[PDB]
Amino acid sequence: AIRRYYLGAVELSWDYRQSELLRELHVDTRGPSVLYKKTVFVEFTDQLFSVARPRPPWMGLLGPTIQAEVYDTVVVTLKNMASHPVSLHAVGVSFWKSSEGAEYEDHTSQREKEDDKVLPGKSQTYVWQVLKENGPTASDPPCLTYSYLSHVDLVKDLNSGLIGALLVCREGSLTRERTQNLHEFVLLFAVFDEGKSWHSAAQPAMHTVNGYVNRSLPGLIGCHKKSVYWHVIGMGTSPEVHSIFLEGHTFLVRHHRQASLEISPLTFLTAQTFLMDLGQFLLFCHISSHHHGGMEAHVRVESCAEKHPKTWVHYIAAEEEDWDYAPLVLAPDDRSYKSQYLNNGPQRIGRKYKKVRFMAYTDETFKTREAIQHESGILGPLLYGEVGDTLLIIFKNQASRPYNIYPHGITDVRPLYSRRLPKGVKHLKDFPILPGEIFKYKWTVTVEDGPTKSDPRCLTRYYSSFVNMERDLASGLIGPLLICYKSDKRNVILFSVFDENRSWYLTENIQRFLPNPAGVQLEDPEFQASNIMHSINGYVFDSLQLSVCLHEVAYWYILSIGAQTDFLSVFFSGYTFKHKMVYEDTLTLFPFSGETVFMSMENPGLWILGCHNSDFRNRGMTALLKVSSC
Amino acid sequence: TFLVRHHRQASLEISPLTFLTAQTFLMDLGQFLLFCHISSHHHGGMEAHVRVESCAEKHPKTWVHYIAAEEEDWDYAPLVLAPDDRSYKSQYLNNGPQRIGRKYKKVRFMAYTDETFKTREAIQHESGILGPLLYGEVGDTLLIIFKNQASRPYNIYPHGITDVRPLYSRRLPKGVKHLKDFPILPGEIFKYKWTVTVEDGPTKSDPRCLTRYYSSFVNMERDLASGLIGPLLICYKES
Ligand SMILES: *[C@@H]1O[C@H](CO)[C@@H](O[C@@H]2O[C@H](CO)[C@@H](O[C@@H]3O[C@H](CO[C@H]4O[C@H](CO)[C@@H](O)[C@H](O)[C@@H]4O)[C@@H](O)[C@H](O[C@H]4O[C@H](CO)[C@@H](O)[C@H](O)[C@@H]4O)[C@@H]3O)[C@H](O)[C@H]2NC(C)=O)[C@H](O)[C@H]1NC(C)=O
Ligand SMILES: *[C@@H]1O[C@H](CO)[C@@H](O[C@@H]2O[C@H](CO)[C@@H](O[C@@H]3O[C@H](CO[C@H]4O[C@H](CO)[C@@H](O)[C@H](O)[C@@H]4O)[C@@H](O)[C@H](O[C@H]4O[C@H](CO)[C@@H](O)[C@H](O)[C@@H]4O)[C@@H]3O)[C@H](O)[C@H]2NC(C)=O)[C@H](O)[C@H]1NC(C)=O
Ligand SMILES: [Ca+2]
Ligand SMILES: [Zn+2]
Ligand SMILES: [Zn+2]
Repeated sequence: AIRRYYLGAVELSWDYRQSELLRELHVDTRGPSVLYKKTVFVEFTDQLFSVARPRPPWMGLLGPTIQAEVYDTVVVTLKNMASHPVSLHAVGVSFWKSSEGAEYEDHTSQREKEDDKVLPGKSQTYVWQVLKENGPTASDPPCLTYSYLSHVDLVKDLNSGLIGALLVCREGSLTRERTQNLHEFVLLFAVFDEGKSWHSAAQPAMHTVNGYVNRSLPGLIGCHKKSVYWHVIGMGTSPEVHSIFLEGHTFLVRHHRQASLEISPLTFLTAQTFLMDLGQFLLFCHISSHHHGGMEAHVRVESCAEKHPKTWVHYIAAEEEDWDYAPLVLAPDDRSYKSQYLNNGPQRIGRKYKKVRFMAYTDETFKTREAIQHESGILGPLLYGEVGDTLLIIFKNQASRPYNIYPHGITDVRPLYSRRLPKGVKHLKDFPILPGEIFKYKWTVTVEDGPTKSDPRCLTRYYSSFVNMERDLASGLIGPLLICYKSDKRNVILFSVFDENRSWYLTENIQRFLPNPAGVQLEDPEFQASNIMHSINGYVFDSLQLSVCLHEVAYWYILSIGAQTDFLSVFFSGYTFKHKMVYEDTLTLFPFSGETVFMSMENPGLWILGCHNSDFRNRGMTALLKVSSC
Repeated sequence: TFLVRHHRQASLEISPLTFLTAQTFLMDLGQFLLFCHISSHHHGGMEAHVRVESCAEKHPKTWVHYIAAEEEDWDYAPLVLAPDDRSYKSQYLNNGPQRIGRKYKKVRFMAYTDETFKTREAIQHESGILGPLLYGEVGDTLLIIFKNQASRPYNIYPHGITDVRPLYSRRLPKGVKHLKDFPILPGEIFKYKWTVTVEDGPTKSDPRCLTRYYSSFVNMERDLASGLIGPLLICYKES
């Protein structure tokens, strides 16, 4: 029907960590530091605006979360009690330009510019219509995730805290079904720039979930063997992206099995997550800045009241190896780029570096390697398993440091004979394997691990070493893993900036490749530039070269995994490929996320496999792909 | 499981002034019923909860069995050994005014050869009534393709193995707290993955194999009484 909401821009002091500075956002009737001045949306219950409704602890600075279903009119009343002017712009629903809330040259009456910018002390009704075409489209979820926000100075209004959730829903908002069994929650992945808010206009970038930083944020509880539905809003006033993982868990956005959850300002998702594991799981942003960290927040699950598989055996070894990214085929020059990065210089390792990597072997002897195929370059062996199959990973460490082999995207991994982790260890992916030793891993592919009838027949995933995620990956430990449903040359591409300055072996390479190992400046910022190899599979600059038969109708499992922090927009110079049931011609990949694009080779030149993000291209990140007939 | 003296024990056998030090090890978060299991539900105050909680700081075979719950006429005494009778024998095994006697119709577990359940694997005299011998060393997996074929909804679940999920999925079909009490219907088939882990197996100090059993659990009492029972060994690696 009709829906009345009373909001009110309230100024508050906020430290991003203590849910107790929320109580000040209540209302009348009648250390340790940091603390910033902010302003938020608070509900009220009267039009007198003397009755607050309490801020739920888990919402943080989020606004009161207005809901209406289709055909409902929404009446909302701002009251600007903040130092500054505010507004109330809705995304997702109909207005009339006086219940809009942004000012521009719209050739409208001066009272149709009261919505546009309300003033301190003042107040303003708004009227939003949920039209018949405002709603779910059937193939969407029962509710759509949107947002109101103050809209007089978008940079300041967002960074000050004026945002809240807004859910247009089908008919049957009120239907009721699973009383807090199926939990909905609002997750506002947002970067509040406390330096670019109405306050002090040298300050800091807060990377928050609902306004909390470091694993604060009470209240994210979920009933055990049931689903939880996240309503997702990204937010910021600069670009920035976030990869949002949940430990032990995959999401379900559209009707796809998302494992990454890829977000940017004003991304609006409804993701579903089935919970089948008691305990605590970390919801966090995987971008290697930890400046993009701080977006961490615990998620407790608790228990509330009321054609026959194959087993794949693998003998993988972490073993060290001279490796060069320009495999003595790249003719150099003397100017720069491919000469600073490659080309053994006086203060430059050049192009040959000591790496460690996963390698296949035929039996437990580890005394004969296996096939190779040089297309899949630095990569470890290719690991496959349809839903229902087990993977037996007999892993020997033949290198110096302790290393590891853990799957990303398999959930049910444990040692082969017992479910009991060893020694003092709390989780296998922390449990290091000392040089010389074997460990036997069992990777069990369940159904919630893989394709959903609506996404590919093979989800592209990686494995790697986790005793030191970042540096082990740098050092060369990475491998493709496919997780299919129920046949090809195979085709795996991995865009990997290999930050050799993190490589455990940089110390060895420094000695074994500079002529001045004695006198080396480890912080010459182009010396370290000389060691970021912007690599496709193994090789920088067109050293990689794919040969596919003309007409060979392919299948490309691509991944962006490496020192990267920016999303890689990625192309095949000549072709289009079939992605998520449509064709595209750019495939965007956030860090640590792989996609499967199905391609048919038919026009027949020699093209260029490359990113799109120019300043990566000019530092190597380029393959070749020649097609011709046969 | 309980570890006592140095043996994996499933129950604690106790009685007036019995004294033990048993230790157990907690891999699954949750709440589990500690309880005395004697058929006489009076024995049924001995029931306490234990909550477990996070705190602070050669190659293993896969065995495949096609098993059917299915009804048959069961004979308790198919061997002509009657005469001896100034001693009870008559009462339990004669027909007339109000004795079924000795041929009761029961339902058993019965091993078949494939998903078709149209042909039976090898029976064997001596184990009569009890379902097929289900072996499994530490590390192995048992695929229990189960098909019903009876006149009540039954089920098959092993006491002995911790890790018994459905095959393929790890999540249970309906508002099902537990695969143990979830029933199987018309002649539906369910496919289970029993995985024998170390903490199910013997302990150096006890035998190569240790003796367990499976049964329908939709109603433990009357199902087992109808005859849904069969043996499960759990053993160690390297007539
Ligand atoms: C959630 O957790 C993360 C990660 O731990 C925190 O991120 C840290 O951010 C702080 C800065 O905000 C850093 O750690 C601390 O930095 C302070 C110094 O850095 C700033 O300090 C002055 C303050 O005037 C600024 O002008 C200057 O430009 C710097 O930016 C210190 O106050 C801290 O104390 C240390 O300083 C000296 C050591 O010589 C001693 O007095 C102390 O012994 C102590 O060591 C500390 O260094 C750092 O950037 C981040 N930490 C890490 C590990 O990366 C978030 O702040 C946190 N969220 C909270 C707290 O809400
Ligand atoms: C823990 O467990 C359960 C709860 O889950 C409870 O068990 C039953 O509790 C009910 C009461 O809530 C009992 O029912 C009544 O018991 C009365 C006491 O007699 C008992 O004591 C003798 C002692 O030898 C037993 O042999 C006997 O069988 C009884 O168990 C009876 O007087 C009641 O009889 C009914 O029928 C007669 C016959 O016509 C009527 O005249 C009566 O008016 C009445 O209607 C009734 O049976 C039940 O017996 C309990 N079960 C058992 C197995 O004991 C526990 O109470 C609970 N709490 C504890 C143990 O503290
Ligand atoms: Ca307007
Ligand atoms: Zn981030
Ligand atoms: Zn008892």
